[PDB]
Amino acid sequence: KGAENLYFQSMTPALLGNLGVSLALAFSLLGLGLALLAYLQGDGRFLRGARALVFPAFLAALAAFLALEWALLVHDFSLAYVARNHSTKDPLWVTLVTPWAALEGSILLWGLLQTLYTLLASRKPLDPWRASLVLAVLFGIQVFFFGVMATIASPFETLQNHWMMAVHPVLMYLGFVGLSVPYAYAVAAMATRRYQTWVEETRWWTLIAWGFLTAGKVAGMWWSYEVLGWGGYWAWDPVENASFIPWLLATAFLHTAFVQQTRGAFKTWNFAFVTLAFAATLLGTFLTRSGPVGPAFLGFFLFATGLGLGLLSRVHPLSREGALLLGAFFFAGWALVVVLGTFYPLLVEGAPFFNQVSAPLGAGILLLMGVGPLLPWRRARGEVLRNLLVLLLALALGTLFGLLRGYTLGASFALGLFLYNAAAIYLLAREGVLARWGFLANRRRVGSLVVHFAVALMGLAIAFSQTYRLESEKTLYRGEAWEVGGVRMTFQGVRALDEGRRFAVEALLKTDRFGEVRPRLHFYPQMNSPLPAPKVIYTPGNDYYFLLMDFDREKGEWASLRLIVTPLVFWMWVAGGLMALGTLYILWP
Ligand SMILES: CCCCCCCCCCCCCCCCCCCC(=O)O[C@H](COC(=O)CCCCCCCCCCCCCC)COP(=O)(O)OCCN
Ligand SMILES: CCCCCCCCCCCCCCCCCCCC(=O)O[C@H](COC(=O)CCCCCCCCCCCCCC)COP(=O)(O)OCCN
Ligand SMILES: CCCCCCCCCCCCCCCCCCCC(=O)O[C@H](COC(=O)CCCCCCCCCCCCCC)COP(=O)(O)OCCN
Ligand SMILES: CCCCCCCCCCCCCCCCCCCC(=O)O[C@H](COC(=O)CCCCCCCCCCCCCC)COP(=O)(O)OCCN
Ligand code: HEM
Ligand SMILES: CCCCCCCCCCCCO[C@@H]1O[C@H](CO)[C@@H](O[C@H]2O[C@H](CO)[C@@H](O)[C@H](O)[C@H]2O)[C@H](O)[C@H]1O
Ligand SMILES: CCCCCCCCCCCCO[C@@H]1O[C@H](CO)[C@@H](O[C@H]2O[C@H](CO)[C@@H](O)[C@H](O)[C@H]2O)[C@H](O)[C@H]1O
Repeated sequence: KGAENLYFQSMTPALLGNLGVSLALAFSLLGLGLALLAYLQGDGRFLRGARALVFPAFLAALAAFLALEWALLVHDFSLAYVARNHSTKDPLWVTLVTPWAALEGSILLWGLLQTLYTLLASRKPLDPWRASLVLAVLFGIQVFFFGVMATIASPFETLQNHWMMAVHPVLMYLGFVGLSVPYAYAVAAMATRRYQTWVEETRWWTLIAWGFLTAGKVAGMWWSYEVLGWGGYWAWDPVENASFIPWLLATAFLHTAFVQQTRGAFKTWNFAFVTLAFAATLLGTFLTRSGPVGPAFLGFFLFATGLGLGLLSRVHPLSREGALLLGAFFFAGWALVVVLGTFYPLLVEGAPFFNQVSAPLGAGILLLMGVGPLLPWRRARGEVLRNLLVLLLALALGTLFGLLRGYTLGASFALGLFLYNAAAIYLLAREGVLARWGFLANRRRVGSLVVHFAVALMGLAIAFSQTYRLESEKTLYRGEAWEVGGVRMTFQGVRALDEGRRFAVEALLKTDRFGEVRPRLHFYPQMNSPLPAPKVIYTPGNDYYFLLMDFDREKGEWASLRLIVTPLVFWMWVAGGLMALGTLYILWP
């Protein structure tokens, strides 16, 4: 005897993914080390090395993600993540969106999109001092994700019915990694002492990151109204408005970046806003719609904010700059009030607060958005071209045009604000196209105008739906109450339908002539979760309107109903569509 008998360890998805996250951690660790030596002692052979490791770090990250997709497709049940997330396992589209379903797979997809964005920024045309430092901080973020994926929270150990629970996560993860690369440049810029050049080289990641943020927030609104179906587009609970804080700051930052992009002004506020917006997007992406991983993310957040504002610490009035800076102050003040209100029950040792703070601040940004671009750059005082009458005229028109109907001073003043805003969009377009010719060539101005108008339409829609909504909860056998809000319904039974994993039950209703005839709102005894009854609502859109139909409890042989009535919520989503087809127009169609 005495001749050894070797075996392989057979190549699982498990050890492919383990070599994936470990090899990615190794590549990103030595990328952070070679980038830091490249800044400190100034040698070119280390800025070559950190730029050499961007492609292998992303490749090992892709190996780990494709190992998780591999395991989810081959129906290996030995790993903990797949055995706990193939308790919703069968269809093809949900097996490909299970690799970010719970926590560990989602931080794998998060670190993957980080590595992809670092790869796409690694071919930078950037001078080597802050090239070494952007690689240092971006490899640090990758090292945090794969460290927090490797020592804690590993995917490779041993629920619903809608697709937006797939695509609302990635929309923010993309958004975060977009706001990664300006922040990197900023923490580079304040250390490389070149304070203006950083934001005009990084501008498209800032716009695209904010576009992914705005599509995420509007998509979460639509999904919470129509598919999660608790009769509302917005929640002020500490999970939901925590994805409202980053979107606010990434908006203020977008406007300040544009100012210095065109003027070299507020580089101080730009550094502040990209640091605050980036760490905000971190803590918003960690705590979206869903132990000791929270401590690691809290330490990472503290590190990010402390680093950016520490390096900023070591380093006109009535104009378009003043209007944009006051608007960015309004955005930052709004995020400040939402954070200061969220922790105001925490730090002592509701929805009326947030609504009553949001309506004046929303009125202020909807006013400033109209008045700002109609101002010239760096003016002393508003004495010459006071065009502000006709805007005020439109403003005044809308208020009386609403006040001479039912509309309360909130709703009628919001009508005045939208009419003032469409007036400003026309005044901007008229004073733009008068140069004579295709104004559509100037993609920033015309796409921004479409985007500005789209928010204008949402301010009207939100104030009209917030003011004018009625809910009624009834219980009908073949009727108890029939007319609510313009159409009379009646009860016609329950059906049972089996489509799968969930059994569905029905309330079939009836309406006359052009009232929506025979509708069918839904309910699930959904077997997978602790036998709960969640609803999915049915809703007719109308020419002025949206009508939401709810089940509440379907009882044993008689059932209940809820019907809520809101105005202009469909026009809120046509405004969301207008924002999508405008921010795409800032890019190339
Ligand atoms: C010019 C600017 C350039 C700057 C670029 C540099 C960037 C560097 C990268 C930044 C990363 C920041 C990471 C800070 C987070 C640390 C937070 C610690 C978390 C923690 O202690 O968790 C506890 C222990 O868990 C545990 O059991 C241990 C968990 C440890 C997780 C750590 C994850 C590793 C992340 C990699 C960090 C980077 C390393 C540096 C190369 C909780 O549990 P408990 O004990 O309280 O339970 C209670 C029972 N009593
Ligand atoms: C319903 C599902 C929802 C899924 C949403 C998917 C989003 C659609 C993606 C469309 C684009 C995909 C194909 C185009 C490939 C383009 C890659 C290069 C992009 C690029 O070069 O842009 C740089 C910026 O990068 C950037 O700003 C970031 C580029 C990243 C593109 C978006 C990545 C999406 C990844 C999602 C994968 C899952 C989809 C699988 C079906 C330019 O910068 P610059 O240097 O020129 O600026 C200089 C300033 N002076
Ligand atoms: C699946 C759901 C996703 C919905 C998206 C709907 C539209 C899908 C297709 C988008 C195609 C847009 C054009 C893609 C071109 C990719 C090729 C790269 C070309 C390139 O590098 O040019 C850049 C354009 O930005 C870019 O690279 C554009 C990247 C494309 C992603 C942009 C979408 C994010 C914003 C819209 C939000 C809606 C998302 C809804 C989920 C920079 O320009 P430059 O070099 O000329 O700069 C200097 C001037 N000074
Ligand atoms: C200088 C030369 C002289 C010119 C003259 C100067 C005149 C200045 C005029 C400017 C005055 C600004 C006044 C703004 C008041 C807010 C009106 C809208 C409020 C509203 O929505 O209706 C409320 C009820 O809505 C509700 O119950 C829930 C509302 C939820 C908040 C609404 C969110 C709106 C956000 C809009 C989004 C904008 C786009 C964001 C990107 C009314 O109820 P109330 O009377 O009880 O209120 C009392 C709070 N103290
Ligand atoms: C605080 C009030 C606001 C003011 C004064 C304002 C002003 C401006 C200005 C001057 C521009 C440059 C193009 C132009 O001159 O039209 C611009 C661009 C833009 N704005 Fe606004 N804005 C405001 C609020 C908002 C809001 C609420 C949104 C969100 C819908 C928004 C989204 C955008 C976008 C996406 C661009 C294009 C930026 C680019 O990629 O170049 N702004 N804004
Ligand atoms: C482009 C992005 C811009 C986004 C702008 C949005 C900022 C302002 C947010 C306004 C919306 C807040 O609206 C919020 O809606 C929810 C859900 O409908 C309301 O919640 C409501 O739901 C229940 C449902 O039973 C009702 O019985 C109850 O009377 C009421 O509280 C909140 O009380 C209100 O605060
Ligand atoms: C010198 C003053 C200058 C300001 C000019 C104001 C113009 C005058 C506008 C008054 C017209 C509004 O008239 C009003 O209309 C509708 C029609 O049913 C009803 O509507 C009323 O209901 C609600 C009840 O909460 C009020 O909040 C609302 O503001 C009001 O419009 C009132 O019964 C009637 O008083």
